[PDB]
Amino acid sequence: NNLETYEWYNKSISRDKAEKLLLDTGKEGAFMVRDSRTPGTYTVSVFTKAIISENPCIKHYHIKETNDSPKRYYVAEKYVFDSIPLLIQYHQYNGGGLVTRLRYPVCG
Repeated sequence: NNLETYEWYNKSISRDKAEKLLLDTGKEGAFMVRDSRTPGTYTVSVFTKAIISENPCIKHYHIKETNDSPKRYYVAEKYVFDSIPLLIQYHQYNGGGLVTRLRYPVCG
């Protein structure tokens, strides 16, 4: 379930690389993900060209897990899903409440 198939998912990735890798794209709301640990939560690298100080903008959103039914993973005590793709899917549309949610998943 490494979602190693989502334009946004990035395995073995690090918060440091996803920014650089995401920055390479230059998308507004670029979205990426990186596996972590714990209950099995995944990381989400979201970046959107916009940072007078240091642009573009790349944020790392981790998918928290909450033994639900399924409502397990989530990033903001907002909406917890049974997987990053879904959790990403909802962030790819719903519009979450971050830089710009899954505006555009980015993978390296």
